[PDB]
Amino acid sequence: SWKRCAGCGGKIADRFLLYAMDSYWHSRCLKCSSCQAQLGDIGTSSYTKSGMILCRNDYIRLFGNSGACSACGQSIPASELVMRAQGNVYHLKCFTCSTCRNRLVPGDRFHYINGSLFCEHDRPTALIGGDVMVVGEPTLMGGEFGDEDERLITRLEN
Ligand SMILES: [Zn+2]
Ligand SMILES: [Zn+2]
Ligand SMILES: [Zn+2]
Ligand SMILES: [Zn+2]
Repeated sequence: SWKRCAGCGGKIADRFLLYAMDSYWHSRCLKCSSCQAQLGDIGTSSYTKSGMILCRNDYIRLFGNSGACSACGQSIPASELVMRAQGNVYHLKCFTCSTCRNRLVPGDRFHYINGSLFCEHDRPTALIGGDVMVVGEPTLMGGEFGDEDERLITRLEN
């Protein structure tokens, strides 16, 4: 007897199919609730939460830890890369020298005084803060997240 698809209720006669969430699927029937991507082709897993079945990217977007830019105040989505300094997060284009306005990039030396950033050549001696810091590589805003909602997809031959 063929298996029935959890997405459409039809018998699955296809040579290749999917298993995920304890169910069988026509690959075309296992789709992201948000973006309609065919989960079994785009990646190796789905996420279940709040009645939805999501791709990784939409799971991050909808449920990942968003932040806010200390410079401009505006929210940052979990998917965006950010610069970090002194426990704050910044949009890449917000991560600038307060004096000359140069954008700071990984490996740069810089100074931080009360939320103000200064490049190596604008050490704010009058304000001084004297600690030289090194700009780190950007990281994702949402950071690492657990896999509690992740459900791997298995590609099967019938
Ligand atoms: Zn189906
Ligand atoms: Zn999606
Ligand atoms: Zn910003
Ligand atoms: Zn500068």
